[PDB]
Amino acid sequence: MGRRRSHERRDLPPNLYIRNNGYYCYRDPRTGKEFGLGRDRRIAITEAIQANIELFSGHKHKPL
DNA sequence: GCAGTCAAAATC
DNA sequence: GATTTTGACTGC
Repeated sequence: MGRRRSHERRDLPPNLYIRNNGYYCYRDPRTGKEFGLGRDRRIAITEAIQANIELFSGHKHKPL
């Protein structure tokens, strides 16, 4: 794709990126657009991580 | 200089 | 069309 991995995304969860103004944002998988989360790193990241838990509700596939 | 959203490019 | 992460843009 255009951007696979970045330095800021190294500390961010999936569906969450940081802008140039130090503001984080959550991208929706329905359209790819997003909204401002928070200017804190552990805050915006923690928020996107929770949503990822629900988004990951489906994963168990007969693991061993 | 913050606050909040959509486009850019490249892939499958 | 989907995705994935960064860039640009507007308003005060």
